[PDB]
Amino acid sequence: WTATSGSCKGRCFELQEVGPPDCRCDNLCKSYSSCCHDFDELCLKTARGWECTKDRCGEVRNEENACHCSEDCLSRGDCCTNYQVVCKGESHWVDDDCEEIKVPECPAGFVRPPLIIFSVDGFRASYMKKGSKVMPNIEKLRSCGTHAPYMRPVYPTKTFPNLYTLATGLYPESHGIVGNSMYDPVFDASFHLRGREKFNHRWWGGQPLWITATKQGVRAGTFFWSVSIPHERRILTILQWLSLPDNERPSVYAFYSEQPDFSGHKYGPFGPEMTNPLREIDKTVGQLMDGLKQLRLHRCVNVIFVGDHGMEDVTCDRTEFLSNYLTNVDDITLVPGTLGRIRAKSINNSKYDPKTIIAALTCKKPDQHFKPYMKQHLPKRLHYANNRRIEDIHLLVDRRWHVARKPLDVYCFFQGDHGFDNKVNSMQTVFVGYGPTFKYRTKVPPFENIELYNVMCDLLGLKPAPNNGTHGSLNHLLRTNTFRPTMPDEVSRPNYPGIMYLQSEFDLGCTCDDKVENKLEELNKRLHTKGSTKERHLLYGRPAVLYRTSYDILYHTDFESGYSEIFLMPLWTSYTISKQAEVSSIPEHLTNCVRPDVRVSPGFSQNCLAYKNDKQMSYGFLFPPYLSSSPEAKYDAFLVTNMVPMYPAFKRVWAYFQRVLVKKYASERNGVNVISGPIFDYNYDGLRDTEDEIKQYVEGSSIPVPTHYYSIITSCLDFTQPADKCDGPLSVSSFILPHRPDNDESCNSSEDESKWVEELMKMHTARVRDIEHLTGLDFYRKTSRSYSEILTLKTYLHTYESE
Ligand SMILES: *[C@@H]1O[C@H](CO)[C@@H](O[C@@H]2O[C@H](CO)[C@@H](O[C@@H]3O[C@H](CO[C@H]4O[C@H](CO)[C@@H](O)[C@H](O[C@H]5O[C@H](CO)[C@@H](O)[C@H](O)[C@@H]5O[C@H]5O[C@H](CO)[C@@H](O)[C@H](O)[C@@H]5O)[C@@H]4O)[C@@H](O)[C@H](O[C@H]4O[C@H](CO)[C@@H](O)[C@H](O)[C@@H]4O[C@H]4O[C@H](CO)[C@@H](O)[C@H](O)[C@@H]4O)[C@@H]3O)[C@H](O)[C@H]2NC(C)=O)[C@H](O)[C@H]1NC(C)=O
Ligand SMILES: CC(=O)Nc1ccc(C(=O)CCc2ccc(C(F)(F)F)cc2)cc1N
Ligand SMILES: [Ca+2]
Ligand SMILES: [Cl-]
Ligand code: NA
Ligand SMILES: [Zn+2]
Repeated sequence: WTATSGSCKGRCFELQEVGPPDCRCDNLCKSYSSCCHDFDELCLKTARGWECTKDRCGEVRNEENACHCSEDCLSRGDCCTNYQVVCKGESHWVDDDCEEIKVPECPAGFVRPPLIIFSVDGFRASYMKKGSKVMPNIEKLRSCGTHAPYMRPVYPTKTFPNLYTLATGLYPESHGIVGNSMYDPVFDASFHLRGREKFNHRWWGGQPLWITATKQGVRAGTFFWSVSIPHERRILTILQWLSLPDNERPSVYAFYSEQPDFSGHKYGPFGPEMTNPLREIDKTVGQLMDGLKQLRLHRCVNVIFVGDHGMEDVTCDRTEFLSNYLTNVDDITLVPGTLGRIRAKSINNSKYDPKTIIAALTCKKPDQHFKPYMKQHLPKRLHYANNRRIEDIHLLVDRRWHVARKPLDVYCFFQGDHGFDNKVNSMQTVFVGYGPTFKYRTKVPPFENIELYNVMCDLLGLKPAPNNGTHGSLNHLLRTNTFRPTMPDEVSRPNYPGIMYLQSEFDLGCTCDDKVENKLEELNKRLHTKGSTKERHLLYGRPAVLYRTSYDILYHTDFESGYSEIFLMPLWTSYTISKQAEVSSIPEHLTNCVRPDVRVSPGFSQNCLAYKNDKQMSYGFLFPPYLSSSPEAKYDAFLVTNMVPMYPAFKRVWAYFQRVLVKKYASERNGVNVISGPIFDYNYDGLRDTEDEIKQYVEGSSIPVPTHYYSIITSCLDFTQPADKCDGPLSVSSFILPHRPDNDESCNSSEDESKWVEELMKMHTARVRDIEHLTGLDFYRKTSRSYSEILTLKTYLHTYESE
């Protein structure tokens, strides 16, 4: 119940929420059906529209008007935004030349430059270029401020998951808004775009920017706007708040436009109908900037123009139906559309089986436009698994397509949609920052929206709540207020074992034909085991181990490794392959060769008998024997300390990567440095497992089975310089491949590896930072580069999309 008989007089768009049943006048009272009786009359005036005209100039103040053109409007803070242009001969902001804002130029009583976040729904990245002719205000923000060619949203590329990621710096799996529709089995409650349940605070995790601000004494405008409040009124409200007394005035504000998304769904992303929505959003930007100029704030405020996600061409006829795959379609609930989430229709049905659902959905039709995954098998870059609201069964839908349960669900009302994989070009969205704290006429590389919360905190002088951004990775966007992080302290120092064991101390069940027999070369081989080639193969320093563990550094001619005595295998293996390097075979006499490592105790080694006895599990090597520098050095590659457990199906992937692709990358990139290793993430939280979280071992042994294998592949950004003699910035690409016992993910896997392996690897592209989380390692500790530049490098994702 709401006693709507109270009044909004002098309360329009009040910032503090008054508690039920007293009636509300805040900018979300509509959504709660709780506005006071006179809210429309008082707070949503429209009389005479939104623009001053010549005849209105110097008018007698009529309180009924939507905005004012009387002499008193400036001191009242309620002029129409074009008042100074029409009535006082001023220019529109957009018509002014841009002039660098070197320092904030703020009115007296302003403690800090305010931040205004101008958010646009469905604003695809390419609209910035493609629509530039009809968006002069936005184009000026873009050209004169700091801009990225695009900003990567989070998956699923839907509205609420992205706006809330922008507000919190968190992945959806951590903030809890994992889709526009959700079921939470613990609450036994459903969240929907339309309705009231979504306003319940229990859905919304983390700490959004307005709460961060408020807790730290920085006042916030109320970010959410009811759909029925026109954009002109949203802008006027912001400008009015900006005229409050110092002690009452917010420092952070948000605007939201439901365009161009609204029209994009109807007309497609480049529908001819799309020009008008773009013109109209630009007009709204113009109104804000004119309004700031009137208030003398246009060289004081930091403005962020940011989108949630893009828009793709999608029509009803491009729908896959689960009824064409599953016998038992009525026993499942599907969350449909540009992604699929499947769970049992009834928890009482004990004939429900995820394994049979997955199999019935796997590579069943030749042109199949979705792929099923258990959520833990989704690309780790999506970070889309560690939440009870995410169903175990996920369908990744091809761009341009929908999935639905049955044809009757689809009945064409639409031409655009979004939600697809966040690396898809059509899903990319926009970022521009303009103001004293942003750089002038600066283009920055694409970056992820999870990074922005940190920066918004920087812009406001706030300490960010713990989040998934990498603070300092976006320092290059900023003129001042940079955050100068220090590298994390190494927690575990390595041991550097020498030769401590005789061959006969080992009883590993391994054999090698290596007893094939010199003071010239013997001193030189001793040098290699002591680290004399380490500077060639470990180019950016040893990775730091950021947790408590026991491990050894092992040096070799061709590779260096950090060998874990706890996990019985390397945490990392580092090696450099020059452009000139030659690939060779594993010699016939060495096919099954495994060699005890006389630096490492039998008790801390793997054994070959475990692999013999495990009929599902084989092994591979982290440093590839194919890339040995010489016949003699090749023996090092067969050390038991370079061995890792691999399913035969996975070995197909790994062997092709090592035998074919590493060389190809070294040819293309002018040498590469490779760091490879295992990852254990059995609880799919994106974080390194402890020893007691491992669910699978090589049968009979304490050898833990990796859930994934990573590689970080680094070279010189200036590829005229070889990877091992690089003077400047680095270039990186990485992957986190799932360690799976089948290649069911790759529908073309019965073909030669040249037709499917690299495609798999591309899907599983990763940031170095993703690998850091998954391993507790910190990379690039010793470069000639600034730490902020290295943080940016660590957040880079190589996407393989066209331009
Ligand atoms: C992205 O960045 C984020 C933010 O930094 C990272 O997330 C953090 O990761 C930490 C490790 O997973 C995690 O720390 C745990 O916190 C537990 C207390 O959590 C509450 O308090 C915080 C602080 O205010 C709050 O933010 C939390 O909010 C979560 O839960 C509510 C629902 O109640 C949601 O509204 C919200 O969205 C969020 O959910 C998300 O996280 C939870 C896990 O916390 C998931 O379950 C969800 O799926 C969702 O993703 C909470 O309200 C604390 O209890 C934990 O302590 C256990 O483990 C430590 C190990 O040090 C040990 O000392 C203790 O013994 C303890 O174990 C006991 O409980 C076990 C579980 O029941 C039990 O098995 C044991 O036997 C013990 O009894 C732990 O410290 C931190 O909460 C989150 N923070 C957030 C905001 O998500 C994230 O890792 C980053 N991602 C990547 C890829 O880097
Ligand atoms: C069905 C429905 O309610 N759709 C809506 C969805 C969103 C909104 C908003 O007003 C969002 C405001 C906002 C701006 C910026 C951010 C930031 F900073 F994080 F980027 C976060 C939030 C309003 C409506 N009406
Ligand atoms: Ca884990
Ligand atoms: Cl959804
Ligand atoms: Na296959
Ligand atoms: Zn939409």
